Amino acid sequence: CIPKPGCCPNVASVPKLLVKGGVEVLSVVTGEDSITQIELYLNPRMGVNSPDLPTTSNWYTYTYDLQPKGSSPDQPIKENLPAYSVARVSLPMLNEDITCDTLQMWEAISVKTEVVGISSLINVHYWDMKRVHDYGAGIPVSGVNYHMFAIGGEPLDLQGLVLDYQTQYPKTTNGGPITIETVLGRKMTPKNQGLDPQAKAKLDKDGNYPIEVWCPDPSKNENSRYYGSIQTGSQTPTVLQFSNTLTTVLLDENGVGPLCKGDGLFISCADIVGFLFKTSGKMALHGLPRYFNVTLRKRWVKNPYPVVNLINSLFSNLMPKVSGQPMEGKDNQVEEVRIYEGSEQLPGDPDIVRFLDKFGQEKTVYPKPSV
Amino acid sequence: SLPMLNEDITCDTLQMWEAISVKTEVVGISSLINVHYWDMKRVHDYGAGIPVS
Ligand SMILES: [Ca+2]
Repeated sequence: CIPKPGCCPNVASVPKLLVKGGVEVLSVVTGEDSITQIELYLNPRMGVNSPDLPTTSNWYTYTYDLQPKGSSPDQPIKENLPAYSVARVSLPMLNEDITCDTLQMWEAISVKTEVVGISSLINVHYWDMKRVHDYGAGIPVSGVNYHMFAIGGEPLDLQGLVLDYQTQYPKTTNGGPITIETVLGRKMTPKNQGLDPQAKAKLDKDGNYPIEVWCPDPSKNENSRYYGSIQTGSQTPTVLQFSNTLTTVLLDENGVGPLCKGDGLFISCADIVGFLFKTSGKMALHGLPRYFNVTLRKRWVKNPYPVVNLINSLFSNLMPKVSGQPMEGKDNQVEEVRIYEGSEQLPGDPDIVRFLDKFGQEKTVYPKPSV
Repeated sequence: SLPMLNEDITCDTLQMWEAISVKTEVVGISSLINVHYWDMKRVHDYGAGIPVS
């Protein structure tokens, strides 16, 4: 049975849609040629990081009043330290063909993102906004801007750089920001005003890595694609555009995107929109969330680490350790180690010494007077 | 704890222990006819105790 091709009109071939729903849907088993899109969002984290707090949630997506202290040193509080936002999406397991030593992982192709809530900035009538002049309207949200987002299969690799090492950031006490002092274990040295390779940290928590001190390390982030922007000014205007047609491609120069290690999609973003000028003259930053529509596909890969080496490397650590006399390292208790293979004609010197050159070829040592 | 079993990685299969049938019984049921325990409440005067119920 089949319909008449002439009697029946033809239509286009759009990609077939299997399912549309929430997070509980990713569990669906899909073929090797399937494609996944995830629409999600991240609220900003700028010191006031929770609306559930009964006392101080009036300033969610805001900071407390920013002021220079006036006397060294500086002691800023967490509520004045806006930090990056981050989240992880757990992806389902996939097949593997151990016979060919190849498995398959998720990769990201494209992300469709846009800053949400831009329309809310035209509110020039917040009851405490500083009038630009007498009998006038409010000073629109403007000034400093910082925008970045990062997509990768690993947590984003960061770099530490602070405008002044004299500042003393709050200590990490089971909560609170994490600063270079927390990573190194020492007070910040004036090297940190420049680039210090010692000051590096993976982005592991939300709202705990302030933007003032951390910046994306360009060296290590090879498995992540991050984009940035900034403008600094007293009351310079903020400009933003938005649409749902602009998409961004994440493939590299070699044709691969970020590979989700641990079947986890790592996302990080941060968007400052400007100041909130108050009648008191006091000032405070502000932010607003970000929209993400990451597209994912299935890519086959070859296991780089052969399983056998992992097995022994695993149980050895699990097996009870053995604290014997040192047999490796600086104080090894080993004197000679010889290695034989095959038969050769008898050489003259029985005290001969041979080794392998830096190029892997066989070499015979010519004896020399040891000083 | 049951012992380990064989496996076949090439065919991606292995062995697992399957419980197919179980025979059960309650032990000590006969012990319930003891109506003579030195502190059992008599069912009536000059009578016997109240069986476990
Ligand atoms: Ca590198």
